Amino acid sequence: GIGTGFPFDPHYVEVLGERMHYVDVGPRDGTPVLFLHGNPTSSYVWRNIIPHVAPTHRCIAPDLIGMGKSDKPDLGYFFDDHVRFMDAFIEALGLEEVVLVIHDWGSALGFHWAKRNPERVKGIAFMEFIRPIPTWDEWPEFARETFQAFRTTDVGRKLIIDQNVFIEGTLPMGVVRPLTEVEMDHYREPFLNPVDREPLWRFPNELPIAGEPANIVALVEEYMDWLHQSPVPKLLFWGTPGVLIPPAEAARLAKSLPNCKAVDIGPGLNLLQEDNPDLIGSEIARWLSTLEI
Ligand SMILES: [Cl-]
Repeated sequence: GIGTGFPFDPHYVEVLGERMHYVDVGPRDGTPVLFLHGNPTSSYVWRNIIPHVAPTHRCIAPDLIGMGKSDKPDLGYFFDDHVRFMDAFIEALGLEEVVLVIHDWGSALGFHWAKRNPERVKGIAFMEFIRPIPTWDEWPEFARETFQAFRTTDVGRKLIIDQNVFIEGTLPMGVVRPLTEVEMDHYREPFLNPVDREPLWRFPNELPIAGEPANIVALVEEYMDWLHQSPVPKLLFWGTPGVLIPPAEAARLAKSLPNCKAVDIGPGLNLLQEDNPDLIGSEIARWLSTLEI
């Protein structure tokens, strides 16, 4: 049974006038491993991966501003807002060198930070990550109509904010196995107050699809170009059929990105951590040792 509990003491740090919650376990010395979640999750999504890494490495898993147990100010929650809070979170923890383990919008944060701080990144493990989607054809057919509807103001906000469809519908449809009721309640908990669902709606409207929004496309293109030229060790997890990363794209990146190891997790959609956490956690732990310190 994939574990449903969240046995991590809460930690908080002041970041630009707000508090961010984070997991912090494992030994204090050595290179820390920074786990970055995306939409509509929290550090909860890493709960069954962290235990594989924490014996040998510090594990830091923040909740993005507006999400999880972090503070939820009255922001637009643009990607830019997440960048500012995460930059300040990393500095507030005094993090020097890090290994990144990143997913969905957390991977946009992680790659963008790595591009700007390349000397401080000792490895990146990533999965179902944000890349430019050049045409709506390159978005999975089964979720095309709904994400197109999410990317409207009136219909999209009614779906995501008023009716909480990204939590109640999109999130379970991002996992091959059924999420249990205990798991759904952990994911529901940050968003019981409808006004707090703003990040859940802004995030899909930030996705770089068919050239829009132009500012996000540009940013993502820039860090994908950095990633293609960087020698940083890379570990890419992928599933079948995937959502953001179909198997063919994973196979292409395994050869185009330098020093990149790709791992097939089996059946998977977006939240690969919920379908095969033991493989993801085991492989991260073993790969960390191959980085050799
Ligand atoms: Cl999204």
